[PDB]
Amino acid sequence: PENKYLPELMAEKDSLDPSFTHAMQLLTAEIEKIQKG
Amino acid sequence: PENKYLPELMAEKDSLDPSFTHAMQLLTAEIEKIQKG
Repeated sequence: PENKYLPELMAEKDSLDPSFTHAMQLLTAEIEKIQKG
Repeated sequence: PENKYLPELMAEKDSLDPSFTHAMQLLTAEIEKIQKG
């Protein structure tokens, strides 16, 4: 569910190491999609 | 570019900590998309 999935993404996102560019990018994008709806 | 982007994904994927379920899932999915074409 998106409502719980969103904070999950932000938590993984903000905890994930920046050395993983694509992993960080994909987390960023998915959050954008939920944020925009 | 997909040709270089794919090994990047696999490297981040296989180096990323499994505690990041969604980060790991999104890396997995993107690889599938390039793999399938």
